[PDB]
Amino acid sequence: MPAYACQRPTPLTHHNTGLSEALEILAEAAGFEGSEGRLLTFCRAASVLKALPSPVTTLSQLQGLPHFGEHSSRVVQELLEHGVCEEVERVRRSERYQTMKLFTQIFGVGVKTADRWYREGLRTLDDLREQPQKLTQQQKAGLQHHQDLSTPVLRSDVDALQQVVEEAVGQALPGATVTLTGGFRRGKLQGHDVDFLITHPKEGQEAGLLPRVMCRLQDQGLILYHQHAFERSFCIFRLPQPGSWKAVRVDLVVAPVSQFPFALLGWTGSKLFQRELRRFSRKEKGLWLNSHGLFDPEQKTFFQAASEEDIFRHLGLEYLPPEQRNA
DNA sequence: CGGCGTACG
DNA sequence: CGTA
DNA sequence: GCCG
Ligand SMILES: Nc1ncnc2c1ncn2[C@H]1C[C@H](O)[C@@H](COP(=O)(O)NP(=O)(O)OP(=O)(O)O)O1
Ligand SMILES: [Cl-]
Ligand SMILES: [Cl-]
Ligand SMILES: [Mg+2]
Ligand SMILES: [Mg+2]
Ligand code: NA
Repeated sequence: MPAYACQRPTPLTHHNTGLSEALEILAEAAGFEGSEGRLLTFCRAASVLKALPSPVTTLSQLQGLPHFGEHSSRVVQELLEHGVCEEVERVRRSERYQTMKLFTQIFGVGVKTADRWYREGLRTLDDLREQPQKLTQQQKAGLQHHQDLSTPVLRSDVDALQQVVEEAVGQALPGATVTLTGGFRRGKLQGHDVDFLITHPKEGQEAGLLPRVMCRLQDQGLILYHQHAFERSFCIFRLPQPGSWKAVRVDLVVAPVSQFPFALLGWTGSKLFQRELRRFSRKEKGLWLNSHGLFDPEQKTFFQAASEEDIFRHLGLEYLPPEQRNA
């Protein structure tokens, strides 16, 4: 088992679901406390189990696995022995965990805002609604739409949204294309949002595109919320439903075609897969990776890529299709 | 011990 | 600060 | 919390 998640296939469904979910509770709780190092270790240990070919049944099967030391091994041991890990269950029922989870789930609220509200004594969404002077416009929209945004987006919803986006994109710039990214491209059947990447085959023609797209979607009455020159848009869309509609989060990103492979790779995720890939690039290969390119800081040159396959090759990694990037 | 991804709105 |  |  290699030490970086980008060195191994990770399928969406696997053989250690309960164990990985427990470790991910501890990771999440570490994040709520600002302990990014412990969050990473617990996330990485969970991802190792996702990559295994069969269930862990005995503690000895953790020997030699990367990111399993005393703490993660004890969590697994308790689950194998008793079906429950007391530390995990204490986190789950804690007022701190439940409230930080509730607040950070709001669009416009991160850990730092949630923690301040927590320290001020706030505990429920209605506590927040009562004191709207303390809310940004973004947070007001996130709170108004919270119930709909808590409902999974279905793969069956995505095709209708993509057609609507393509219509607006085609008027804004004929020839421009829309690619489905994020978790749906990794094979997820549900999501928290829909992520789309937009480009044009003629380098430079995509400049200034996203404002043109957004004002056309707004004119069609489809935009319940957006922040408005820009290249990323974090929107709330009106999605038709039988006899009604529901609010859905949609992310739009524009990239020039020269950067499209890097943007596709970055926006297809998973989040941990990309952090691990960028960590691998820099620490193992001395190259700096982001959603725009891959930089050699010694030659001061950028690596041209025409495909995701090119990028894996330039990093010395076996290619992984999106379905195997579910770290 | 230092390091832990890297951007844009 | 928020967001991907 | 774990790796190197
Ligand atoms: N902090 C981060 N660092 C690096 N890449 C990140 C990132 N956050 C997101 N990405 C990249 C990788 C992510 O896969 C992609 C989309 O971000 P989401 O839409 O927040 N997450 P997904 O679509 O995977 O699942 P779902 O929406 O169902 O929760 O952007
Ligand atoms: Cl930490
Ligand atoms: Cl980036
Ligand atoms: Mg998504
Ligand atoms: Mg998104
Ligand atoms: Na949030």
